[PDB]
Amino acid sequence: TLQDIGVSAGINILSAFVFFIIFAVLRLQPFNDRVYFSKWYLKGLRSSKFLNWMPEALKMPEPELIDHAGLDSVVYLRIYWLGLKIFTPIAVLAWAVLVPVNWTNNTLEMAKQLRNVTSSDIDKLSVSNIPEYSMRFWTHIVMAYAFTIWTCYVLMKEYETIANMRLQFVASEARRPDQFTVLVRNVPPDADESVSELVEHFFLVNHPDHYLTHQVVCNANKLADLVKKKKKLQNWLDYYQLKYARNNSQRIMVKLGFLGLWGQKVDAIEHYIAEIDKISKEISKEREEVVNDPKAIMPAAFVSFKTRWAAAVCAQTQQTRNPTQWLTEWAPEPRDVFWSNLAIPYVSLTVRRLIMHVAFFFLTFFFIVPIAFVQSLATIEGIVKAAPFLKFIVDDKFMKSVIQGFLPGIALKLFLAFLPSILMIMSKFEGFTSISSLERRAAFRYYIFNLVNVFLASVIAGAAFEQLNSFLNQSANQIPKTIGVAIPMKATFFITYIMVDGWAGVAGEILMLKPLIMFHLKNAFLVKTDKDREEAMDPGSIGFNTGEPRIQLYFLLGLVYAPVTPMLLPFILVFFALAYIVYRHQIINVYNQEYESAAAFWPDVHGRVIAALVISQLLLMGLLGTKHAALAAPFLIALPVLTIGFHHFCKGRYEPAFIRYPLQEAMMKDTLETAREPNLNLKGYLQNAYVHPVFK
Amino acid sequence: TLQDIGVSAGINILSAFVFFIIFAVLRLQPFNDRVYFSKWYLKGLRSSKFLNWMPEALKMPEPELIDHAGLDSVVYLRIYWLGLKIFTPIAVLAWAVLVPVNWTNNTLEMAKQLRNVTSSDIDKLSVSNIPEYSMRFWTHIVMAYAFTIWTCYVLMKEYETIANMRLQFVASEARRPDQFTVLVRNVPPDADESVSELVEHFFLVNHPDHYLTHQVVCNANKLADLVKKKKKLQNWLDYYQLKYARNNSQRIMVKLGFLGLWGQKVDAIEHYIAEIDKISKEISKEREEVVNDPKAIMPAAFVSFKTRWAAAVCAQTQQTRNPTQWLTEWAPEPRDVFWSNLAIPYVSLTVRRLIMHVAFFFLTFFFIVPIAFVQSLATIEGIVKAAPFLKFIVDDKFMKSVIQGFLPGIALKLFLAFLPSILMIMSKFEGFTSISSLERRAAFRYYIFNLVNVFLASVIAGAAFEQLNSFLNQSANQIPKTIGVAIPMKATFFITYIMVDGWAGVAGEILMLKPLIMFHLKNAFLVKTDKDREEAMDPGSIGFNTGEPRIQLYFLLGLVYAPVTPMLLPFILVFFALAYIVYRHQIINVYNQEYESAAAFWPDVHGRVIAALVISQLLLMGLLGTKHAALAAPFLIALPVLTIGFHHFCKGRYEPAFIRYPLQEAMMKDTLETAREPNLNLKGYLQNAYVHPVFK
Repeated sequence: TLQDIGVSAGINILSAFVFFIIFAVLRLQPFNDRVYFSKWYLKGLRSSKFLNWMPEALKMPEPELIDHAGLDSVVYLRIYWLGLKIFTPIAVLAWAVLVPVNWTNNTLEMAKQLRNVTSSDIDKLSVSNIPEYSMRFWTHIVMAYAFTIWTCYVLMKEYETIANMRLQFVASEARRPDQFTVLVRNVPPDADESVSELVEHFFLVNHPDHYLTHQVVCNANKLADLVKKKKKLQNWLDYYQLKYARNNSQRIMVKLGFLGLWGQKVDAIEHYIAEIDKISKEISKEREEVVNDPKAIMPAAFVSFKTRWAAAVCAQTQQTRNPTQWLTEWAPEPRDVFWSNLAIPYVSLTVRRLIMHVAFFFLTFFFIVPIAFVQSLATIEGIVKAAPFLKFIVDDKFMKSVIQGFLPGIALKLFLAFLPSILMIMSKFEGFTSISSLERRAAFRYYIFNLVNVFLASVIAGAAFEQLNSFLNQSANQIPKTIGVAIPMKATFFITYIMVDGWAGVAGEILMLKPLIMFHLKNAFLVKTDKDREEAMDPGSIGFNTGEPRIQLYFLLGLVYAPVTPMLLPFILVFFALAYIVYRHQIINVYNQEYESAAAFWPDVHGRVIAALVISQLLLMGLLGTKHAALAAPFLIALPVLTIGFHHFCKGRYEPAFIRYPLQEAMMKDTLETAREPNLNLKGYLQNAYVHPVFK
Repeated sequence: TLQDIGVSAGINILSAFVFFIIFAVLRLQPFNDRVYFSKWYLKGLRSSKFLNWMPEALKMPEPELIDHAGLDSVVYLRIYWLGLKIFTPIAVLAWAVLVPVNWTNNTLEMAKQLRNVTSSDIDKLSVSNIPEYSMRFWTHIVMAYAFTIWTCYVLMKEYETIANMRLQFVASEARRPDQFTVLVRNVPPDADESVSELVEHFFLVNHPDHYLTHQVVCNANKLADLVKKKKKLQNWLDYYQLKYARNNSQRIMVKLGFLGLWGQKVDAIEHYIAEIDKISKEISKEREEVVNDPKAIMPAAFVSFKTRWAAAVCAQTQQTRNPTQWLTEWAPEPRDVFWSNLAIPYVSLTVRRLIMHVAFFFLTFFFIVPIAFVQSLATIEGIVKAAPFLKFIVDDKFMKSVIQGFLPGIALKLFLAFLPSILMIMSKFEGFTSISSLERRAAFRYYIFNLVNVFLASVIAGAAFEQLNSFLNQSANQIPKTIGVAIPMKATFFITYIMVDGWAGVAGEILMLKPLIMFHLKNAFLVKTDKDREEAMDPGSIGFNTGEPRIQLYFLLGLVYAPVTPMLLPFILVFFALAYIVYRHQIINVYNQEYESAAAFWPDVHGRVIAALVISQLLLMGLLGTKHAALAAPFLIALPVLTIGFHHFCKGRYEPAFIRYPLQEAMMKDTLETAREPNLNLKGYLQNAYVHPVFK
């Protein structure tokens, strides 16, 4: 009810203020400049009331921000702004029109008098309030068309602006050695010639006058694992030496701290010294073997040309008679390629794709179960017909509203908090050879997941657990009506879920608890010997993976509920306006960027918004049609066609700026480079990149 | 009924035998060698019981046929063979299984006793015969899966074989000047530089070391029209001079032979002599003006490179920042480009696309009307409840069956006989700049048209006009059952339609009446002066436009009715086995080929067969579901997913051989050419092509 939303708003605003106060206090501390200003030491420009950080984070213009942080960060900020642009006028129009319309009714009370268990006043501002009638449903349909038109226009304008930004950025970039290089990965085996000889012959004969050099990928996964283990064991050793120096009384370091009660054979500094020497010997032996092994060379290569023109030509064109051989794609940066998945033969790729599709389905089901549970939480208020657990409900009227709002949101947030990592593991199990593609794949998976589970499963479970009494004894001809009327109650639930997750999670994100705590532990109980802890800044990326599917889900909710129940929108607007400021400040100060794709993900964002638009229209059509309307279905079937047509137009006219490289731009860039730097030696600058850093 | 099919079979087999006898008699005549052996004078290898032409037309192997006729002709023959491969085992299995199953029933007679107006025994071998039950519907579903699996396997194998044929053919071709040339058509205007200067600068700077020459298209449509009119008027003049020489008695040649009763001012040889001189003067003046006009040069060009490698690179890659500027596509042959549509600015292209989509919709409706009429023909046998026109029905029992079979087929064939030309006009109104693309677009339009109109409209109209009595007085809950049961009656109609159209039309096609009659009139009443009537051989192409959508419709029917009513199939098999022989003979002897696309249309054929497969499965699902079945819908919803998945696999793995040119093949071809012909002068051989032949 409205009181539930009000108390949840009060508690979450208090939580946000507390978070901001804590953040200000921590930021003023001088021994924390190392953490809250990470992209000032990594960039190398620094060494060492309470809302004032908000207006000043808005001072740096985008022209300077693009050079400061990158392009992906600025395009992410533009997603947050796109939310405001789409939804503020839809919010204004939908409120000022539908709120007068849905309020003016009296017959629902008699309809709710029979056995309905709906709320009192929060559903009054929704479609379910009114019965079937001409003028009002006509206004709803007109509003649906207007909402789609405005959303599509804004998507078109923003998609043009992002295309211009990408094309202007790429053409004035640095000289990263990913512009001259493509990743040829299916090199067919041959008996009398090795991989390197085949790549040399093929790319010297069938692509001549422009081939400079090539590097073949090596399966050094074992060496990388050994190096990682040695590093971790050195961390343990250094921590234990610090422990010994702090308390030089006893060397008791028994390892009884793992499962199975194991950990005998007391494990002082000597054991790690011996283990470090052993692992170093094994590392040296393995490095020698892998350098001197033929089977360690996978069928793939990193071929580099003399001009970006030739590289674009080789990347955009099929290379041989067989479309599953000599596959060429734009090579990622050296600091981008996910080296661990370059050892996957190009059959296990599809095998793993199928396997992890199956895994995703099973995950979807096994998390439907907790969606059912969380909807059986405090939204269970209507179940009181049986009343076998009235004990906690009857304890108080106040906290019952407090539980009613807060607990479902926290339960769902905690339940899905560790899902982004599961999806990242799933994404990099099937192999993508670039952190950028891994992040985009995981974002797509998390979008599918939260769409299905969160939206559909939460709506279905909430209907089945609230209107349960209203169809327990009824017939099969009443189920559709219940499904039609159930949506606004899940609207009042999504109000609290958005409130908690969006507002509180964003405030917590700016507070930056995890990196701060990790830095202090790694600073106190770890090395603390010299100025060589600059590796302790690990602020991570913007986290496209964890952050973009969330805003896509918020787009989906805001579009679905804008005509159906235009009270969801103001909370969405507040979330966008707050997340934009917070994430802009974090882009400016914290948050290094691991990879630079130059806004290559915006096709995915636009496609997801279009899909959310189509879903919104289809549910509106189903709702109105189930609501005993006649002309609703003929009208709301044109919109899922006009939207697909407009998306196809945008695809055809603006997506090429994102998915393929114009040759004229390549030649212009090459000409400018050659004119400015005449004595540049490409081969020297270019041969030693792509060498799988463990080989150094 | 079965008697209707039998009498139609008798009459159509007699018609086919009569056609074949006439064809043999005409072929033995020596003054017709000029027509029945056209691709022996055009190829330049000739100068000057009754079924024996069938086995001998099967003697030439495909390796020699590909060099003889081309590749498109051989791939068309392979479509006819693909029909046999898909449908013979489906026919055998469906008969030997379902015919025992659907025959064994007794309860339909009581069901048909109430008021049903279905036939006696021809629907007994169909789905509608049996009521809802487990084992039989289970067998039908198993057969649906088996049919789809076999069809998909055969499509995959054939699509691989055609890809290999195309790749082997292209890589051993002649030196047509379409391998070195692409068609750049959106050259942006500039004030101080003409089109040719812009093309020179852009393709010399942004695509250098490989640019040879270029030709800009000129808007010489007016000159072409004048030349065509002059040629036609010369034909009239020559005919009238022959008339005067045959009868040198009076020069009366009054032109009273057109509409409006006009044609005074008697019009002897002198008037055409004066008109010919006038049109020649106007032609010369227009040629001078168009050569000396700046506005006659459209923004497009035919740019030609030095190696096929560079041309493939330029054709397969986006050329500039703006994806609607400098569009590059593989240039067609000089004897392929439809010169009349090279004067369309690249905005009117989409405008015309929309306009002719509207025209296609209106044509579809205005031919639904004659579909309703033709179904209100002899299949009207059930309407006798009202009996206001029993006069022709009661005239005889024999001819009533004869009309019952024959007349619907002839009516539908005559009604749609002039539709291919309407669709060709529609296709070339929107502009495609190549006879090949025009033919493929018209074939696609004719597929959509005959699918919608013929299949759906004929089925709906036949249901509404036959089972009319069975739902005139019934309620709205009986309509779905009538729709479910109506299909096999349209099966017995499609039996006769296929019989007439396929068998009789193919026999008539081999008879070659129209070209023969045109040749004799053009030989007798026209020039007959010297050996310069070799232009009188106009055998036309294989007519992909008119012939491929027909077989696509036959695929659709054969797949839809194979599980539903497995009596349609044998007639389809006979049609395929006959059309293959006839069209193979015609490929060998008659039928020059205007354009050589090297089997570039097979993606369209495969896509159409997949669409027909999906339609077959969806109608089976709807039929069984309407037929009071429980587990039918869950099973027949997986097939429209497995088919799309398999089609996507074939797309991804075999379509590149058809839609883009591998660079290694280009370089190999260039190397072989350079090694064999070292002194070749490309510029001389290549600059004068693409000059819009009227300029000569």
